[PDB]
Amino acid sequence: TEQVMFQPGHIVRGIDFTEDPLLQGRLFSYLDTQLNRNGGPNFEQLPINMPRVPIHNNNRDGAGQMFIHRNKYPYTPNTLNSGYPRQANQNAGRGFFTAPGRTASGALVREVSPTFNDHWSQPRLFFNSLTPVEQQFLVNAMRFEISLVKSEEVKKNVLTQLNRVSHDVAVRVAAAIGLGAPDADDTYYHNNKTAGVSIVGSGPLPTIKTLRVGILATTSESSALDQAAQLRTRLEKDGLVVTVVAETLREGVDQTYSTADATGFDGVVVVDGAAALFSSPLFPTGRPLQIFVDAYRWGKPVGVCGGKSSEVLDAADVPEDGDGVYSEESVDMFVEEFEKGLATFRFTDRFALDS
Amino acid sequence: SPLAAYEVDDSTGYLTSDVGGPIQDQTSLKAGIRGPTLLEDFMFRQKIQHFDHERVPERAVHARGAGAHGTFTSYADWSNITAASFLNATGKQTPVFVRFSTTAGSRGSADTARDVHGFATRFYTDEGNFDIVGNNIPVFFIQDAIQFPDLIHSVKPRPDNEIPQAATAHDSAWDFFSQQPSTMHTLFWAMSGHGIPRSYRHMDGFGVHTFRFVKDDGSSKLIKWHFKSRQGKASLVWEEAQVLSGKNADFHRQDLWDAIESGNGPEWDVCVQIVDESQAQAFGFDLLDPTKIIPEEYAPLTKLGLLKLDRNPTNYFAETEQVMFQPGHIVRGIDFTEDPLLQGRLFSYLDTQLNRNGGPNFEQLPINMPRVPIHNNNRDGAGQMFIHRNKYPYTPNTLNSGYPRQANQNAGRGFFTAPGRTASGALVREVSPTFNDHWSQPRLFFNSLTPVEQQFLVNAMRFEISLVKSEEVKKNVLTQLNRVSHDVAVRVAAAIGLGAPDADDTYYHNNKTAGVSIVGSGPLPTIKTLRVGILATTSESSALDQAAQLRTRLEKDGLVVTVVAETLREGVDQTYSTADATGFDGVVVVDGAAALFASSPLFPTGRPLQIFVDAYRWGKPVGVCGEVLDAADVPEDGDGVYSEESVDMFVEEFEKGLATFRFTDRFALDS
Amino acid sequence: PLAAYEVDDSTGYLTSDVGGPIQDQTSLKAGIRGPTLLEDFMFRQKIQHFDHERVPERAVHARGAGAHGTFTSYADWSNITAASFLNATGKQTPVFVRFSTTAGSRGSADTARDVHGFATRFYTDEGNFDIVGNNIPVFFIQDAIQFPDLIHSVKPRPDNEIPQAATAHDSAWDFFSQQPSTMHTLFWAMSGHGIPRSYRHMDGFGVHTFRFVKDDGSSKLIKWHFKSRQGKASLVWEEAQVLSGKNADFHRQDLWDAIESGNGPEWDVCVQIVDESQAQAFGFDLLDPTKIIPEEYAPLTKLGLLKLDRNPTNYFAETEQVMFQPGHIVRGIDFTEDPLLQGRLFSYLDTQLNRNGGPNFEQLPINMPRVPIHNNNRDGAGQMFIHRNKYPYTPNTLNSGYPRQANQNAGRGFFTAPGRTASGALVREVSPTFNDHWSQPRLFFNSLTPVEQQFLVNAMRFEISLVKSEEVKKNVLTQLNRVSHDVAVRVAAAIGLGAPDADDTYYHNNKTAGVSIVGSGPLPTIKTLRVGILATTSESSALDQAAQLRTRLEKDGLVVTVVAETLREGVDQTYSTADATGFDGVVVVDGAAALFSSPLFPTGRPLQIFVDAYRWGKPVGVCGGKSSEVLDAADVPEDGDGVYSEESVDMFVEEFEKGLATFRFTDRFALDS
Ligand code: HDD
Ligand code: HDD
Ligand SMILES: [Ca+2]
Ligand SMILES: [Ca+2]
Ligand SMILES: [Ca+2]
Ligand SMILES: [Ca+2]
Ligand SMILES: [Ca+2]
Ligand SMILES: [Ca+2]
Repeated sequence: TEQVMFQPGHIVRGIDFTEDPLLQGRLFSYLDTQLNRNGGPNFEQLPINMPRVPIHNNNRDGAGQMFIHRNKYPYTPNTLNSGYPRQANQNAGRGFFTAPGRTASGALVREVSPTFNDHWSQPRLFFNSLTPVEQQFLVNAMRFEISLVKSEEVKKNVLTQLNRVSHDVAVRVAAAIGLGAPDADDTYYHNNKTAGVSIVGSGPLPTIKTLRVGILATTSESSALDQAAQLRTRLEKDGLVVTVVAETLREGVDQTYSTADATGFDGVVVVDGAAALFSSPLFPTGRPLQIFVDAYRWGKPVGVCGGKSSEVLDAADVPEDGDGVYSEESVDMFVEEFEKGLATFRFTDRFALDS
Repeated sequence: SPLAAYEVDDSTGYLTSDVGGPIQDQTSLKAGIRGPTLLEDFMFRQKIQHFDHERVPERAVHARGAGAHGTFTSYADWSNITAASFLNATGKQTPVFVRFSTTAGSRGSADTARDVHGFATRFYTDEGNFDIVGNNIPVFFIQDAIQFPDLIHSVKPRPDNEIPQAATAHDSAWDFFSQQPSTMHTLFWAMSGHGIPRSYRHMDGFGVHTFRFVKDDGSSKLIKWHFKSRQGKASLVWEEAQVLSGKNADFHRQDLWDAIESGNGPEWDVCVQIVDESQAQAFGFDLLDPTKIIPEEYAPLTKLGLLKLDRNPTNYFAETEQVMFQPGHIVRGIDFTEDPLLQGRLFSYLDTQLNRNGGPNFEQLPINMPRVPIHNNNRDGAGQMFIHRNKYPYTPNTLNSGYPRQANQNAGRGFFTAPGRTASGALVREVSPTFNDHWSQPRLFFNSLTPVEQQFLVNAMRFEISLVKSEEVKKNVLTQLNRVSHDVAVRVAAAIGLGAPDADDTYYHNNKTAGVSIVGSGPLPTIKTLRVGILATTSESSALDQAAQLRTRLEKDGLVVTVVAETLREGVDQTYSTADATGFDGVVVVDGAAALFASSPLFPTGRPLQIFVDAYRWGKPVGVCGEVLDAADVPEDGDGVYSEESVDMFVEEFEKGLATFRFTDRFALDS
Repeated sequence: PLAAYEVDDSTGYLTSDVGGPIQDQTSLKAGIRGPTLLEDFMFRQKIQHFDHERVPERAVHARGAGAHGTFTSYADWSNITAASFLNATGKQTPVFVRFSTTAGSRGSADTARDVHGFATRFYTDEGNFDIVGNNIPVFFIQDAIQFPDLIHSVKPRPDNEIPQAATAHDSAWDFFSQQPSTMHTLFWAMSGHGIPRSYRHMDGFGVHTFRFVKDDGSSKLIKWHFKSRQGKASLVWEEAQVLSGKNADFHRQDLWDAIESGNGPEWDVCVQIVDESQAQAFGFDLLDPTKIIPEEYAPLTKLGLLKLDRNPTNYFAETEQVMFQPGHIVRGIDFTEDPLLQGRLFSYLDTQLNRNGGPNFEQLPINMPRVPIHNNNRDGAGQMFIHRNKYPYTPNTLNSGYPRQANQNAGRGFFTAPGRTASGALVREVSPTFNDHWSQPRLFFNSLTPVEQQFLVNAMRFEISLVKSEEVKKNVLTQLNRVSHDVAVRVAAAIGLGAPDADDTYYHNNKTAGVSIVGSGPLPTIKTLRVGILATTSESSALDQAAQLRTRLEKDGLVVTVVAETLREGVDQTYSTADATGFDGVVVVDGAAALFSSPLFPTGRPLQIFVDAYRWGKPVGVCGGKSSEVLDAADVPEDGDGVYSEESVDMFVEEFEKGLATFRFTDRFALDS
């Protein structure tokens, strides 16, 4: 991993570049920068960088040279090595070749093409294509970052640009930073949308295998560990990664509350045998409940398995009828419902919207 | 062998990038047929980036040198004197790589500079790589490694103008020698024919330092390494070496390359002098002092095994340029001594490879790899070529079951420090008083040379010191030379028009030692590979006839024969224009060519005669086969001058001349 | 000039690099005969430094030497270029120049046969401007992508790394014969231009066509020619070979000494100027770096004077570390679409990463500009600057928009010539306008004198006779034959092959001025030329004669060496260290006639110095009146051109100095019939 040295210049017959001026300059950078990383010119000889076919060329020497070349006439044209290696091109040896229809014409210029000039219509196309809660998240990310910018001039300049994409975005961001948005400039505004760029609107996940389920349990109650064990069996059958959490480790418990956090799980289930937990020298005050509350606040499916849910759900201020909130006595029924919630992935109804 | 696995064959196939994509590399990609080159031309940039980065720093010393592969074969099971595995059975073979070199010149400097020469040998043993990084001279200039940059700055070019290349013939070098009297012993060696050996194959190798051989029972003895040439000892003469430097800067590397290709790979007996620990100061000097030899009269040589070089490298850069020797590459059964020069070398050779390689994984280069598995917790670093499977690379561990396990005297055939070694006393930056005699051994050496050999050494000093500008440095030089020998100080002073200081007999003596003289070492034990230049003409069918008959008689005896004429044709190897006496160990004129020795657009005026005269002047066997001796002012009754009409009689005499190698009666001596 | 970076060590106690006073002569040991301690930081810092002194040699032109100087403009050149260093009569700009061979490594000999570098940095008031040129005005190849092929072929064979600093081997001649573009440069390299007498006696050429660009945007096509004020002069091959052994440092020593003696070398910096419309008007393509513009079509314009007059203080820091780039360009100059130049622009920025080990190589003193730097380049290994601006991005408001963009209309920016265009397909194809590889090599050959043509034939005979492959030798003859049938026959004769039948497609009888060395007339100055006076200590009168001659010769700025058997007052060198390659002329004092055996020098040495000097074409003579003993022993005719015999010291010197200006007496060399 550390030594792999990628290059867009690693191209093969059948593919070619275009005159995108960002691409064009990348071709230079990635060959040059490996000299810095490797400290020498033979970086293509590192195992991870070697090809899976023979190499025939007249590159020689350099620090770290791992090959012993037999050909003592490494120049072209030669007769003393019978003209080998042979030149490869479109018509011989499956050579790389530049697409032969490509041309250039005109002055040699350090000028930007005016065809590149619209910087704002596509940002607006993207923004239009997000769902309402998704738009809020994006606005909230800009509110977070721009609020940390100390320069009032920079913040003003940021609103001028945002406003060219969307007046509404500029207004909503402006609100968090106590500035006024500039007046609407509609040159690049439009209502068009495009498919396939929204995350929130891309539907339930097509698989839940590998998703993480934290089962919050206790060692106080033999019944809580038995519930956790039955739940584990039923959930592992479906390829979910189960972590049972309790105050201390023992057979069948994976993690202590001291080390557990909601960020470690895609869904959180409390076994009702553990209801009393929801102070110890064994974990920070309020840790078990905090894991559940965090999971709920962040949009994750959450539930209580065993039949008695109101004590846990009330302590967490989580409504029993909420979408992505589950309560069943039946392990089988619980898992069926909960797995739908894992595919939904995020319950976006739990997030406030600008009015 | 790690080397075979890394060989790359390019005798067939289409050109590819370094990642296997077929490409071309002859024309840049351009915007139009007369347009500017495009940045998107990855074929151009990958090829030119490689070229731009081909060079690595040359070695800080011994930058000029050449290498070969071979084998070392043990003569015996040496368990009685060392635990070393490569020496533990009669007939045991270990692959070797040797690099020979000069010391001061940069990597493109001439082979035939006057200098100390390196002789570095790696044994790829079955218990790890073992290097003996030696020189052709058994003693070194300085007594403490911390002084190495002082010595080297002083002999390398002056740092304002970088003049002169590959030469001690300048003020700074003689200033250092004259201020630092430890230098005298090596200076005397370097000013003798040992400074200008005939080839890498005609010199010995020495470890220089006292080392230890350590047995499995923990006991130790003190040793010196001496690699003894089976080709014999031979030198150039200085005027010849100077011309050779210009005519063929590659003379020694070519000589070695050719000897191997012709099935005449050079051989050395690897030997040691072995003495007891109790004898560290028994011989009148301290065995920790790298400026002293053990005279062979006090400790004879034991022959351990045969070193033979018999395969040239495939890629000089990959193998010769990249080989990274270290005296730290040591194996169980060998230990260090407290020689302060050796002690500091241990640090320098591990560090300097970082400069050369540009990263820490230099031991992974094929030429540096061992021939046994590597098990350790060294990780990462630029240019990491391994993928380690052990994800717990720390000791002590349980998560990898405690592997790799520690090796030591009693486990895993570990290296161990000789357990009889101790240290005692204050922590000091002081020189031992036992190191103080800087002059008796230089005198011993000088006493052991033949009279004309002594004359050559005097003349080398006369040559160099006459090029020192500073009158003060020259006077300081004579002061030191005088402490070795009043006669040397007098004779050198005569050349520079200064007066030698009065005799100071503190360190004068008349003792001699065997095995250090080149001239005195007798005729060469073999003449195979030696070079005979036959000077012929195309203007005579007789001349090319006589040449061809000689060629048959000389070639079946293993000699390398070059027939020289005005222009090339069948049977002619070299034109007069490219020929020079430095190219031959003996020169023969066929009498059918006599008119050439009396102008041509095909070679410089007087070239044929000059070859013959130079060869004579430089002491080589010379002869006419069939006025040539008159034209050359060469006495027909001179030793090593041959004149016969019989082809077989000429060759028999001439080949005795080749064994004698140099006819030293042709050189004037001081009265 | 770089005074600000100098470190003086003429006084003081030894310190570490962090200024702690220390010693550095004895290691710290556990006991007087004990092992060395790891805690000895004095030892480790000194040895670590030494262990890391070396840097990679340049990939080409590794062997070279440099000096500082000044360029002075002769006019305000505003009417043809916006270049600031050229904008006023007498305007001065500091320079640094490095001269070099091309193929050999560090330590190889100065007097190898090779193309030579002549790289000049102008530290101008609008940025560093480098002209990275050679002593030969044409290059071997037509596209930069071929450079590694050319260089691999001429450098040592990569199995054994033989031979050093030489094109005399199979691979080089294989390449030349398979790549016929190489013919023009090859003919230059095989002439005396491959073995110049010194860096001061050769010219410098930019090789490529460049552009001069006026402030109004208009451009003209130019070629740079730096014309030596010392004259042109070469060695003879046989002399070059001996000198390579006797003094590998000959060119660097010559330059160093000329500067120290107040004889710093000079060149007129010139250009040929032509219109954009004349790119294909001269019967070849100006984008083709294998072609010259004959001076009969475009005369030289003298822009200013380049004089080198100060030697470096530290060779490594200054000469070894100087990192030239043709991308060091200034407003008023632009590139052309020469495909060899085009690729160079990439190579010289990249290769300094290898040499320097990191990206801040422009910070080394020798590479720094003499104006302020304002940019957003940051960090990198060895960063010496402490940048104040904490907003190094454009566009910014937080640093008020600085640094400001510079361009044609603001801030005296560099700008690409605005009349330049490109058209057509993206192609890896060679222009057919580049296809004539042979007519200009013939033009060059035709322009040499007869003995000069012989010398070039003899260089080829020498090198090609060392090529082992009979297929390569035949292919070589094929190519030489396309330039000249006569060249091919004469070369063939030495290698015992037959030349192929004449192929007259490219044959012609045109000549051009200014390329011949032999034909360039006597040297305009003899200052710095070397005269060896061969004398003896046997006769106090020979020393007297030598002293008199010295006084008379030194008065005219010649460097005089008196040689005798042994050193004493008045004697500079002994016979043992003397050689004819050390002198431009040789005089024997007639009191020393007897020397023409000793333990003090090799047999025949005094005579050999004289005979060598004669056979290599140098002025030689005997001063005093008794000359026949010496001249007869040397087989030198008393009536020979360049052979002097006079009793009168004054008269001897007058005649001898005319001979030093003639420099070489070419009538001593045999010619093919
Ligand atoms: C403390 C510094 C120091 C000292 C005192 C010595 N050397 Fe050393 N030597 C080096 C520091 C060094 C080095 C800088 O580390 C080199 C440069 C390249 C390398 O691998 O190590 C080296 C290279 C080197 C080579 C070249 C190996 C090769 O061919 O690649 C030989 C033969 C020697 N040395 C031999 C000796 C001998 C016989 C010494 C005295 C007994 C000696 N050196 C003292
Ligand atoms: C595309 C590769 C390439 C090509 C086609 C050339 N060169 Fe170059 N040259 C280099 C790649 C290079 C280099 C590898 O980048 C060097 C090595 C060290 C350096 O700084 O640049 C260099 C060094 C170098 C030096 C040494 C500068 C110094 O003293 O430090 C000179 C004088 C030249 N070159 C001159 C030329 C001329 C007159 C050329 C043809 C017109 C030429 N080069 C073509
Ligand atoms: Ca000096
Ligand atoms: Ca000798
Ligand atoms: Ca590095
Ligand atoms: Ca070759
Ligand atoms: Ca000439
Ligand atoms: Ca521009």
